[PDB]
Amino acid sequence: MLIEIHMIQNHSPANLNRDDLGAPKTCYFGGVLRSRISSQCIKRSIRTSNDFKALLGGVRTRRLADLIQQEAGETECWKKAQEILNKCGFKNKDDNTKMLVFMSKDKIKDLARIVLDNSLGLTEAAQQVANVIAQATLAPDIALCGRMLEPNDKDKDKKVKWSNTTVEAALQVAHAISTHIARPEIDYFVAADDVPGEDAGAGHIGESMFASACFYKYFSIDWEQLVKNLKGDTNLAAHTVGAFLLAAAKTNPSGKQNSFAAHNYPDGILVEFKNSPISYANAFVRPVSVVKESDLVEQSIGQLSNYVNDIRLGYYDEQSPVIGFWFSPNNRYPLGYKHSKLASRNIGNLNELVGAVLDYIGGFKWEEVQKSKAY
Amino acid sequence: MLIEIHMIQNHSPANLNRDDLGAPKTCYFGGVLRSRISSQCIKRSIRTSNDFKALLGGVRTRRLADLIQQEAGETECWKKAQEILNKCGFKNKDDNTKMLVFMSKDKIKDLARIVLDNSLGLTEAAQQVANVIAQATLAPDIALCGRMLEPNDKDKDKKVKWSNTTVEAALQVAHAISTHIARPEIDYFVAADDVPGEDAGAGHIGESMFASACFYKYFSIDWEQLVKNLKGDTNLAAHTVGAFLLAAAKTNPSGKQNSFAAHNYPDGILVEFKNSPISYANAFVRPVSVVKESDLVEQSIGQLSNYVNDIRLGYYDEQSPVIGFWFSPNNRYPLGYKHSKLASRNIGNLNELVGAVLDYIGGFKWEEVQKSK
Amino acid sequence: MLIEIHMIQNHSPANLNRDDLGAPKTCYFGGVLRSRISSQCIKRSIRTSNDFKALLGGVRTRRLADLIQQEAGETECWKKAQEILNKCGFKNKDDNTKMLVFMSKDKIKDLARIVLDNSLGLTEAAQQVANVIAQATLAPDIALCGRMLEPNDKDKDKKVKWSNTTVEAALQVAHAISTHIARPEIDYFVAADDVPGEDAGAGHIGESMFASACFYKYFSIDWEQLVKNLKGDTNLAAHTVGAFLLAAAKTNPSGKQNSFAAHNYPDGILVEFKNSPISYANAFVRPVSVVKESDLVEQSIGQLSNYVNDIRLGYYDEQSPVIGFWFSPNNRYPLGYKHSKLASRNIGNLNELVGAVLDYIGGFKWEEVQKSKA
Repeated sequence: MLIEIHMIQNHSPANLNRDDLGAPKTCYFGGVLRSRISSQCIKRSIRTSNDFKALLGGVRTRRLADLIQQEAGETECWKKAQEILNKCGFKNKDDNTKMLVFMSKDKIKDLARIVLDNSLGLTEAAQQVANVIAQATLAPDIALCGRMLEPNDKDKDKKVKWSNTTVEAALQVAHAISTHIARPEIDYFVAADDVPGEDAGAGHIGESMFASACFYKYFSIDWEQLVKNLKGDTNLAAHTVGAFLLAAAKTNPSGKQNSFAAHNYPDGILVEFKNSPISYANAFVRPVSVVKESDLVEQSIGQLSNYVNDIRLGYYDEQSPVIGFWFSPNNRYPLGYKHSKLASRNIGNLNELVGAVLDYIGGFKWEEVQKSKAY
Repeated sequence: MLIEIHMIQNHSPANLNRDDLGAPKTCYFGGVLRSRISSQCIKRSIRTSNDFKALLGGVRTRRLADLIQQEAGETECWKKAQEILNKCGFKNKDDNTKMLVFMSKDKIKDLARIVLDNSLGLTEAAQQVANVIAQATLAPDIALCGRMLEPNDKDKDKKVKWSNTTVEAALQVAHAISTHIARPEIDYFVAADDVPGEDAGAGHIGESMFASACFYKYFSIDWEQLVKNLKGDTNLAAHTVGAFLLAAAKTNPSGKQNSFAAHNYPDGILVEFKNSPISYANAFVRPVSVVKESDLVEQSIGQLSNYVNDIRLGYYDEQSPVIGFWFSPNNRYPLGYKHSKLASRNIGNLNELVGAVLDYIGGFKWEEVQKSK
Repeated sequence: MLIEIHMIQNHSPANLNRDDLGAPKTCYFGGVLRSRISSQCIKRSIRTSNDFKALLGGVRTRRLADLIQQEAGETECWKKAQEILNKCGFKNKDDNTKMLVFMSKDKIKDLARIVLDNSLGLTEAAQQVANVIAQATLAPDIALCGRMLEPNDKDKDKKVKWSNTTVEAALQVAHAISTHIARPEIDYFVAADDVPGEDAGAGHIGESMFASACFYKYFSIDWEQLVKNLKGDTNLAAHTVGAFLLAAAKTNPSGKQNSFAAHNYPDGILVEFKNSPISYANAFVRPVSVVKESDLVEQSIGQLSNYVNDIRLGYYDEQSPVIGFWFSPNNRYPLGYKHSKLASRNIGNLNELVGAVLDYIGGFKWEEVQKSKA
């Protein structure tokens, strides 16, 4: 079973993502220039969100020695921990490791205990550290995003063997493309010096780039793989799915948001359950041209509805029907009026939609999955 | 909890913001052109306003040497202060330090004056100046707009180390976007020679471009972040929030106002407190078209009311009810013609709105927070 | 502090302002078309007015050489003056100077003396002219409308220095916007040749444009900034404020007034003082529609009064009260007709209005301010 989240959301003039030169990210979809928000940016925004705070635990750092020292307390051993990691296969540059390590935060205590003892030697300590690190995949974010870890074989102890360090990713996120011709705008700014002086000019002259676009975002969650990655913790998987839905609905990339407060909520969310992943990005091969008698978001939702109906009637007509839930805020933008039956339900509340998804998944109340907390 | 201010404001034909070409700033929202005011323009108008004057601590200058020069001694500006600033990592070019330095106005300034004037030897005054600059952080405007500063490492000596200079901004300001399609108009002007000492000419002929629009404004002040940035001074943070709320309404951008006076106060302000920021800019993804039986402001407020009601009943109804206050001048424009009590209170005065906002902040009255600074 | 002037004027069918194509100026306010009179036209109408002639101590010119020659006398200093200006930072590549020097003061005799002084070098004479451009520091129109010139860098070698020239004007004038939907109309006219011919007779075919509108104007004078720009002299500032009020009350643009005489006077003037500028243009976001039992002027004034009441009751601060004077000819349109008095006092004649403004602003009177002849 796959959980497919299709989102149509319009943003205020902003620069959520940019490259080295500072311009908003762009893509060429359908032969025309579009506005792009990278999947990594949406993944980080969802991961570092209030709705996903409880299901954290995965830390991706090159400064593992600092964490080991902080957990161990006032016992020094930072240099010896760094050397243990060095023998394990993580060379340092100056003070941090040369490569990032993804690991559960609950095993920092195990690493600190393993480092702190004096009975263990150096090869044994490195082997134990590697064993602990490779087995720390219980965090929900590690389950969703995955992990790969290739230690430096050349700069590693000969008598240190690594177990399997990769975890399958249960979440697939596509780059957020725009539904129309994305035109960029240049903002001419100036920095003013408060001190009058004698120049009577400006502190700095520069060029800022921003763009506003209606974005189509696609998410895919593998329920069986998410359950397997958590070792059968079905309740934790349901909590992860619900909090992921709430986050993806309720948080935005934090890029230049102090000057571009683009905090717009999605105008329509389609949640569909199927055994194969289907992306409705081809609904917007034609860039949406705004007409006077309609609205850009309404036109995008109508095109999406037409493509969804075409896909349902031409690809998913079997003995197994596809059940999908359509969410709009207070049913502001429904699906196409020509069908009015594409979605199984038309929910007007985000919490109700989350509850419906959880109930359909395996039968799950939001309260009884939020109730799993440590205190 | 976040203090967010939504404003509907209609402006007279004016040029509040323009680019290097002189054209009023614009943007494409909803696929259609919109008149735009940059966020930094509103931020500086608030920062350089009379309601924010009591909390204006901070320079953001490239002439720190001139500020330190203000002592009686006049043999420490051109050589001494310039050398110490260069050794701190601030390159010099034409009696200015190239890049801006945001820093507290009075106290860290006279500390840097004391550091620069004799004693403590040489090659170490750069350390003291860097330490005082990187640690000030105590300013309502720095607490709101943030600070971010990396000195150039090529000129600075390797014996000087810089602490954390960046601070996290507690204020988010969105660009003001028109609720309708932009209508940029060209004004044709001439400049007339007073004395006819030659043939019957005119003088200078030019091009003036202006526009009139109804703007939707968005603000967001993080209360916990603002308190943290001010070293836990809750009274100073409350004063900052109240003064910002007053300024966002009572001051306008200071562009071509000598010829385009657009001193129109907003006809609708919506202040709601919430733990997550939501911007009601999608209320105007469909541009507002004026009908004969209404005006632009009322239609914009009605669309905003519809979007706000949709957000409230479509994103959270139980648990937190999202306390929100709606303000119009003498209740001139109600938030929609539907059933009332959509907002917690309807306030017809800006001072009572500030009082209610500060009361919800934790009960600090507007009278006694002015003594914080 | 700030002196705010709001007036409502109904104009007879005319073309007071026009663009390069001949059409009357228009603006899109509130989503609907409006008739517009540009702020610079109002500023010149006030500046070049009979009432504002005792303070016309300013001249904006490019032919400063002609003024220097006239002041000097029969002595020929035109070529020398143009050379001095060219090395001062006013280039001249043809028979026309491309810069509007707005010194405008009475200190042109000083410049003439510099040019005719046959004892100093041309570079230092240019420096003396340059550093006497800046210190005009006089004339009320400089204070109301400032300067910005900063010569050129393609000339004016670095051996010649310059001082600050900006004035930071103390007057803000808004564009006059109609309180209703603009109604642009077309006039059909011909040349009407004198001598008869065999045919009917038609000299030339053309189209003329005009409109009639009720205009709301906005003025704002910063008292402290106006005094600072004049380096004290509160009497001169009071005279300037009074003359500006009188001129704005009785002056109109001279655009096409020979054939479209529209010398109408305001139906009501609201003079109100506070510390921050307030514009009542949003009173007319909804255009004024014609009602059978009413007229355009009275409906416009009623809408203005409603918006002013809403603003006063919506932005009231106890420590800084906002008061104001309402004037209408012999109280033709009462502001507070029903039950209350929105304005502090209703004034029937303009002279007592200007007297109230003067004796509130500094306690001055309209009589003894005229003695400041120079």
